[PDB]
Amino acid sequence: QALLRILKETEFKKIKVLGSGAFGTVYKGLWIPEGEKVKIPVAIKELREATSPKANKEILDEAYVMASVDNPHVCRLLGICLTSTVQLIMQLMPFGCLLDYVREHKDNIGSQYLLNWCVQIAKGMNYLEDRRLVHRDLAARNVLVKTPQHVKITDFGLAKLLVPIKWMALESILHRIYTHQSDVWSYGVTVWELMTFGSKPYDGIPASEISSILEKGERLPQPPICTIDVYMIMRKCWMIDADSRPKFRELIIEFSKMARDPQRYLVIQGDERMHLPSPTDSNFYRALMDEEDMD
Amino acid sequence: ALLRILKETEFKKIKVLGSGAFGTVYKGLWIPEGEKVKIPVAIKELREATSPKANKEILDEAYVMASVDNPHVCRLLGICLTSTVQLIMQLMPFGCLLDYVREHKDNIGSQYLLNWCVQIAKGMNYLEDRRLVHRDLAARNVLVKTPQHVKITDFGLAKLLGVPIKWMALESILHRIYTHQSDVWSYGVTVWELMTFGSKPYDGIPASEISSILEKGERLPQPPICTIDVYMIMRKCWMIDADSRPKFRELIIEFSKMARDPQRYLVIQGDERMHLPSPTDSNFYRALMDEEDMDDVVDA
Ligand SMILES: Nc1ncnc2c1ncn2[C@@H]1O[C@H](COP(=O)(O)OP(=O)(O)NP(=O)(O)O)[C@@H](O)[C@H]1O
Ligand SMILES: Nc1ncnc2c1ncn2[C@@H]1O[C@H](COP(=O)(O)OP(=O)(O)NP(=O)(O)O)[C@@H](O)[C@H]1O
Ligand SMILES: O=C1c2ccccc2Nc2ccc(F)cc2N1Cc1ccccc1
Ligand SMILES: O=C1c2ccccc2Nc2ccc(F)cc2N1Cc1ccccc1
Ligand SMILES: [Mg+2]
Ligand SMILES: [Mg+2]
Repeated sequence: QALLRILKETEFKKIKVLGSGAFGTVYKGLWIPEGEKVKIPVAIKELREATSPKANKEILDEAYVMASVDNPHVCRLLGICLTSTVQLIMQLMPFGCLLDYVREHKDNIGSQYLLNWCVQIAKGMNYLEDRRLVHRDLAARNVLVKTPQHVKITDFGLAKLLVPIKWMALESILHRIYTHQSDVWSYGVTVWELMTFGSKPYDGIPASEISSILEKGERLPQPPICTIDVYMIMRKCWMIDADSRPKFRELIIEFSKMARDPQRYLVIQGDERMHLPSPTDSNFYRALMDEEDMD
Repeated sequence: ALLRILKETEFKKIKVLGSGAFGTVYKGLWIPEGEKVKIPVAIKELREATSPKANKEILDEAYVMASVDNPHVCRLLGICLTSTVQLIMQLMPFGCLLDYVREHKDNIGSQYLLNWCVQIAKGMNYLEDRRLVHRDLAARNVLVKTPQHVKITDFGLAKLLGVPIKWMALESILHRIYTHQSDVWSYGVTVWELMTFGSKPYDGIPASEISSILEKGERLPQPPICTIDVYMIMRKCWMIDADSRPKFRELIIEFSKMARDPQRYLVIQGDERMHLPSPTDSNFYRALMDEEDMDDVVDA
């Protein structure tokens, strides 16, 4: 509705490449409101290839859906520009994606942060399930860091408009089946990424051979910091039978309980020197970079 | 809790935005320790106060400014007392409302002007609830977060440290009395600034002559776009009897009433296309730079 803004190409500018994925390239950009002098930082995603205006109508229809999400842990699509190559606008996250964040702060991340991130990602996916929106490309690279205390899911629904083998449920690899329960499989891999501080899953195994090892019962290994309870949640996300996997609602509760006693469920060297920010640092971050309400 | 104490090594001044009577404001960057991000901030290096102040006294006063909670009042965010007194607040890329109205002279619709009057009155009424006297209210001390959302700034600076004769109530000029009712006078001048698109009040008249012309009953003239209804509000703000002036609570009500029929109370050429932004453009502004939501815009 009024949730998605249609932008003129003349009101924004690319200033820096942030990266590229399977579906396009993301830029740091500036929005210049017409008739104003200000330059507002934004993220711009230029799709991999140019689309006909017939295809644009379909891109537009789904863009309205993605612009309609309202949840503190889900990124909302903000605008679109229907140039020959479609350009999409969302809020710029200066901290980048959670995968890069955990790699940059490897070891230096306390159990309180890791478990809270699992809670927040589960909340965002539970919301998407409520909307009947299947992500299809959940991974640590598609969780953005708004502040170190507040992460948000991005890039949902993109994959079905326009293949991350090592994050997909077996049935998605074999039969192109994508459901909320196959998203749960990808959730488990995302948690594994966090708990290993950004390790590549199935490192050294060709993607063409992942489905065979999954059929034989092979799974991602137990991260060194994960207790039996944390790793069992992850293993349950990877059950062959999709209906045997946990619900995102169940995951919220499980990780919330664990986050109330983090040192019991993650064993991290020097965890006693790491910290969840002080109310002083929490208020400062919010006023500067995060004024949306959240738990 | 509310006021962050900063190390000088976690922020840097980048550019002067301007200076007033109380210090210099910079566009700056906050660099969280152990992080790689650089977050734009506003940094104000205060000049020296005319009275001696201990570090604790400065901190105690800063905490009061950090404790305000209202959508139309800027909150002090951080402080660094090593070098000079340096304060950190949110950077407003649109700048102050005075510069904004001058920059969009004759291009501003009645809904914007009247809603700004509502929002400033709301912020001042909150400050009055907290017993905080501004002493330096003016269009330059209303900041634009978005064109739809303005916020009062720089309250309390004048009493912490050491000029704005043309914005001060008569009792402030003559006897240095500063109250919430003298703030109402300055509010009246601020409204006059907006309605004249940023004209200098008493232009070409020395400040030494302001009290004389006020005592003789002369006031700032009626802005061309103002109906008498709006101009009467300004005149009431400038009554010699301080207790006779409107209360900020009354100003909220009156200007909110006018904003429900904006073209009835302001006469602006081409006013019909200068409406408040569409729900599409409001959501875009809010998501990008104003997640505080509460624009507080009463609409025709
Ligand atoms: N809103 C954003 N703010 C800041 N950085 C972003 C934003 N969106 C994406 N990025 C980054 O831009 C780069 C490109 O992301 P993207 O194009 O989605 O590829 P990807 O997420 O790594 N792989 P995939 O999404 O599965 O195709 C990544 O480094 C992201 O972390
Ligand atoms: N938070 C802010 N974000 C952006 N610009 C700001 C901010 N605070 C102040 N400024 C601007 O920085 C300049 C310096 O402001 P300031 O030092 O308060 O002088 P002044 O407000 O014009 N006069 P006065 O406050 O009465 O002494 C002005 O151009 C302001 O508009
Ligand atoms: O590409 C997309 C995107 C495009 C079309 C349909 C769904 C999509 N999924 C999505 C969901 C929420 C969000 F907030 C951003 C996206 N994005 C990523 C994006 C968009 C603009 C700028 C940078 C990145
Ligand atoms: O100086 C001050 C300020 C300093 C001391 C006491 C009161 C003060 N009043 C005030 C109130 C709210 C606000 F949000 C900012 C201020 N400011 C202005 C400022 C601070 C940091 C950077 C730029 C400008
Ligand atoms: Mg992505
Ligand atoms: Mg000022």
